[PDB]
Amino acid sequence: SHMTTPSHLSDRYELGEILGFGGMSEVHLARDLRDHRDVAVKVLRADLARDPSFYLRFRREAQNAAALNHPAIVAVYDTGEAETPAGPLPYIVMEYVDGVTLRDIVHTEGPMTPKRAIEVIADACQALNFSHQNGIIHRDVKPANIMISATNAVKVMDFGIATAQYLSPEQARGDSVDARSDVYSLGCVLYEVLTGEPPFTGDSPVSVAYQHVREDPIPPSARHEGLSADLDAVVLKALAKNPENRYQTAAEMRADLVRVHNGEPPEAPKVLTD
Ligand SMILES: Nc1ncnc2c1ncn2[C@@H]1O[C@H](COP(=O)(O)OP(=O)(O)OP(O)(O)=S)[C@@H](O)[C@H]1O
Ligand SMILES: [Mn+2]
Repeated sequence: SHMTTPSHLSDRYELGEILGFGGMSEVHLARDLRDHRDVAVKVLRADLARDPSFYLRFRREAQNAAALNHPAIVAVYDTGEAETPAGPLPYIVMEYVDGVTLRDIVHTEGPMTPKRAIEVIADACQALNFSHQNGIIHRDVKPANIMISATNAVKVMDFGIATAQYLSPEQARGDSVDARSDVYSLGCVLYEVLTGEPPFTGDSPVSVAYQHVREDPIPPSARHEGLSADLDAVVLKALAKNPENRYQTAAEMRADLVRVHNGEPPEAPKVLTD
C-alpha cells in the first residue's frame, strides 16, 4: 500500500538515481560505501513488495541469479534484505552498466546496422558460451537482458533463472531446456535488432507461443531492407524449430556471425526468397 524504497540499504548502499524497472524490480544506481564502488541494486518494486506472490518470487529468483566472471556478463556481487516499516525489501547487488538495453535501442533508434547487430550478437554469444561451459543455461535471453555500455561493450545479464516473444519452442511446450534454447532466444534478439521487430507477435502469449512452436518466421530480408540472404540463413538456422537443426552451441552461432561479418559464406543452409 505505501512501501517506498529507502535512501540507504543495509547501511552500506546509498541509492542514487533510478536506472530502470521491469515486471518485478526497480534498478537503482548506488554507492557501495564500504568498497567505494558504484553498483546497480535490483530491488523488489516498492508497489509490489507487500504482495506475497511477488515477494516470494523475488526471493526464489535472487538465490538463483548466477554469479559468473566474464567481461561480457554482469557480475552479481551480493544479495540482501532491508527492514522497513512497511515490511522487508529484498535486493540484489550487481555490476553497474552505464548504457542502454537492446530493448531501448530498438525502441528509440529502430533497427541496428547489420554489421553492428552482428557484432553485438557475436559478443553475446561469447557470454553464453562461457555460461554454458560453466553449466548454466541463461533461460531468459531477450533484448532487455543485453546492454551496450557507453564505451560500446556488450553486457549480458540475469542468467539461470527458471514475455513470450523470446521463448524457445521447448520452453513453450514444457520440454527440456539446454544450450540450444539460448541459441533460439538469441536468434530472436538478432532478428529484432536486424528488422526492428520480434519474429512473432500476437494478441496473447498463448498466440505467440503457438507461433514459436508451429509457424516459420518471415525471413529477415522480407521484413526489412538492406539484409542479405546470408544473414537470413544464419538467423533462420538459430530459429529452427527442432533443436537438432539449430546451432548446437553458442560458439557455432558466433562462428557463422563472424563469417557473415567478414563477407564469407556461412555454413547455415541457404534460404531462398522471392
Ligand atoms: N546491471 C544493470 N546496470 C544498469 N541497468 C540495469 C542493470 N540491470 C537492469 N538494468 C535496467 O533495469 C531494467 C530492469 O531490469 P530487470 O529487473 O532485470 O527487468 P527486465 O530484464 O527489463 O525485464 P523483466 O522484468 O525480466 S520482463 C532493465 O531493463 C534496465 O533498464
Ligand atoms: Mn533483466
